[PDB]
Amino acid sequence: NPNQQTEDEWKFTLKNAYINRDFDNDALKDTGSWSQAASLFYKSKMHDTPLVIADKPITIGADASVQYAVRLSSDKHVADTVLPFNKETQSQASDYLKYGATLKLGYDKTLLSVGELWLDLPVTAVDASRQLLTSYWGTNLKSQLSDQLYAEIGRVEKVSPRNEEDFKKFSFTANGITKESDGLNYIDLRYQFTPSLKGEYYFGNLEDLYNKHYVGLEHTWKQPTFALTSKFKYFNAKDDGNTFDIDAENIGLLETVKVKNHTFGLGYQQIIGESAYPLPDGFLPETYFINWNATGFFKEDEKSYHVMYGYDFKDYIPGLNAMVKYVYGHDFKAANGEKNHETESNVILNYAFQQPLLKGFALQYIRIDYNVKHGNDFGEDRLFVNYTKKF
Ligand SMILES: CCCCCCCCOCCOCCOCCOCCO
Ligand SMILES: [Ca+2]
Ligand SMILES: [Ca+2]
Repeated sequence: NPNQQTEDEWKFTLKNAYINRDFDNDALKDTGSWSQAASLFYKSKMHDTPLVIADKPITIGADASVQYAVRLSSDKHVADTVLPFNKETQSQASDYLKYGATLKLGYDKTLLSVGELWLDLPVTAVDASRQLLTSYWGTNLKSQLSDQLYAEIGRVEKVSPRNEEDFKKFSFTANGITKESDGLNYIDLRYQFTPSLKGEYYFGNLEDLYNKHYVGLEHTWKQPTFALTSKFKYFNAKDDGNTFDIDAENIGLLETVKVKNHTFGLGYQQIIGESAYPLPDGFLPETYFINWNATGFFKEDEKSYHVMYGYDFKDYIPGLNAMVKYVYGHDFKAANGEKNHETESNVILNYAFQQPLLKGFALQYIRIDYNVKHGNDFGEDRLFVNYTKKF
């Protein structure tokens, strides 16, 4: 619950990150970097003030963060989407620094936060896919209004993307023209219908860009020998006032089964309307899609078919797991108006080291292969050496 932290929590991390996107076509330029980062995250316990109102204290705390990465590879003079890029000089940054702080005020099962926010929502999610992590600046209010109903409202004025140093306004870009928003006003509601069924409704008013509705329902069927996870997801995006002609729905179904150490998933997604499904500038991923991945399958009219196989190797090699995903998308058009289709495969290998000497170290390798009938084919490698210590 939201006003419930009794102890300070610190997190120290290290990340050595190699990302390489290689276009099949020789005419295009390969992107990426090699970087080393160090970071520290602090979250205070909630402290009892001397004001008690109906047997509950008013509470105060604070949070703060700092993240720092150095580029190690040589300058490719093209954007990678990992580290900042100076577009004028055409230079990848040689290093970048993020920091933030947050004021907290709590009462009973409510927590008001002002400053840096780590959001885990539609539009504003966790983005840990590259080097440093996206955060947000604004005010929000969270409450466990009952055993079954959780609510949260907020106004988010600024975003600091994963590859940038500063907090800036949200924006949307089309046809090489950029417009900014004064803010995102949102509500998110999470209802536990039964032990096996829950739902989420979200509404986001991204001022002067677009308004977004999301309904998510998730059911978990537990059996003696397997567990089946069913998800239905509905998104609706429409422009706020005018400027863009955003007109899109994204409907999705995912079914995932865990048996002993195996995982198998199938999904389907469809985009409907007169536009592609929109994402804000600055690579903000939509993590509540059934399968957020490298390319997204969110193009206008696009239907996609998703398959997933996973093995957790704890019985042969502890700390090792692997996951393979394959998506095919069709019924969208290229820019020339020609019928298009595309595929994306992912391979994800995780190894957490088990020797006590090496506690908190892990390795991760990610392989992406994208292909498209009209467009640019590529292969991407991502290799991470991670260290995490929690105290
Ligand atoms: C196959 C395409 C269907 C599209 C229709 C959308 C609705 C899907 O909602 C899934 C909800 O399933 C929950 C079933 O209720 C069981 C309640 O819990 C059982 C024991 O507590
Ligand atoms: Ca190449
Ligand atoms: Ca191609």
